[PDB]
Amino acid sequence: GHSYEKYNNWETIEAWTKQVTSENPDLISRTAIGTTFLGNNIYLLKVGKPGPNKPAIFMDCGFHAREWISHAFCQWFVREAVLTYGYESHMTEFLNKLDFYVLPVLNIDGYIYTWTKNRMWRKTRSTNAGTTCIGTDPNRNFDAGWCTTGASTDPCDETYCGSAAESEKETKALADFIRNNLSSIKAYLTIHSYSQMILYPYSYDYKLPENNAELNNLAKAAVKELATLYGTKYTYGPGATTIYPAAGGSDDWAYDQGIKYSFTFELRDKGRYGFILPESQIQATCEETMLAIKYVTNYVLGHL
Ligand SMILES: CC(C)[C@H](NS(=O)(=O)CCc1ccccc1)P(=O)(O)C[C@H](C(=O)O)c1cccc(CN)c1
Ligand SMILES: [Zn+2]
Repeated sequence: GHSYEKYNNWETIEAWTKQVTSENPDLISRTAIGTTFLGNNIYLLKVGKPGPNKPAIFMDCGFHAREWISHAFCQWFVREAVLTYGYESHMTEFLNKLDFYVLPVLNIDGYIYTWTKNRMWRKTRSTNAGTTCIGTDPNRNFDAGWCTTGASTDPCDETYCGSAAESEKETKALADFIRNNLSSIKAYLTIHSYSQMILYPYSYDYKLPENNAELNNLAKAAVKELATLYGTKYTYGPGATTIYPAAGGSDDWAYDQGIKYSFTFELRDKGRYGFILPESQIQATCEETMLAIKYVTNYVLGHL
């Protein structure tokens, strides 16, 4: 049984992806872009008014298994899109002019693991050689200054960068989809928790992005928009200095491919509850995050 105000297990999220597609068959289509190490289907939703060669915004949730408010947000976002499309000017224009690619859970194997054995698991669940330790950090597994800084070469560590860039089937699947659609994808948004930040490149080096000016200004505006609702305070900036260095991230990789609007969101809270954010806070967190996402969508649309 699914709720937008509770955390749902994978079986339920998987059924939800099929359910929401069947109820909105002319607004939403569903695809599997690959399978996890354990063989689960990695689903991607395409949301928008059907039309030839539209630009798109790409958003994923659930890179990291324990960051449950991330998964909850992609679901919240899709419902908001559907509920307001057709009679809210902004969202109606949004889905008229572009598509959203929503990947509700990337790291499905880990998510199941956090529901069944260890709530605090982070990584994938693939096997490693030379050690009994399991898993690779998906946000260390992309071809962006891979394993050069901010990652561990130790497979027992939480930031293990993997056997090689895109060693993980999940990261390969995501990377492969985006490569094929680099033409249409105009923005990349990846949702994490916690610590209340908006990050943009770079994380694999203290080097600043070409349009560092444009991105810093957009993030500043986004966090101001988000705080309007509940006063929630976000910080923002290039990844390496705003949080810490972390090579192999999907946002840096997205930006180096030609996606000049690439952001990582870190949602509530700032550590009081951390990854175990109370379900009573799901709605508030999602509502305010929507304001930032919509602000970014409006901008990308305008400068498209
Ligand atoms: C709480 C939140 C800040 C997460 N950090 S974490 O779970 O403590 C990372 C694991 C860890 C734990 C202890 C010591 C070293 C690493 P995150 O996992 O969502 C941060 C994210 C990452 O580490 O992949 C991150 C950090 C820096 C830059 C970017 C943008 N690519 C993204
Ligand atoms: Zn994370």
